[PDB]
Amino acid sequence: GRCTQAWPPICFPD
Repeated sequence: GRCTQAWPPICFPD
């Protein structure tokens, strides 16, 4: 679910 607003494009599985 969690994710990064800025780069790099890092998105978590949650």
